[PDB]
Amino acid sequence: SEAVKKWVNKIIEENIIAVFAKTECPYCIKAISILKGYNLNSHMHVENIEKNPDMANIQAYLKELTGKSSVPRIFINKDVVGGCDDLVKENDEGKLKERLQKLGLVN
Repeated sequence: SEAVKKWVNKIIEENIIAVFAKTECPYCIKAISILKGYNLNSHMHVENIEKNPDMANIQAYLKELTGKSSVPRIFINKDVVGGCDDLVKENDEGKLKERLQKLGLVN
């Protein structure tokens, strides 16, 4: 499906911080909260891909893009961050703040 791929791409392209999530997903909630803590709300989009008729197609495309089909799946300026554990590693080791600084998102 070119349609599914185009839709996912539009989400990743239009929004500097793009998070694909699902309903009642503790690590999605954790990842999103960490990102919102950097006041990134204005440049964040969260898509619940479980509430979508094409969830499997979306997860498969996310796996083609990132290596995993699980949510959360996180992109920053089209770069793959990965899941919540990846985000926590980057955050703890200073990499996340580095990304955000290069994007003018944090001073």
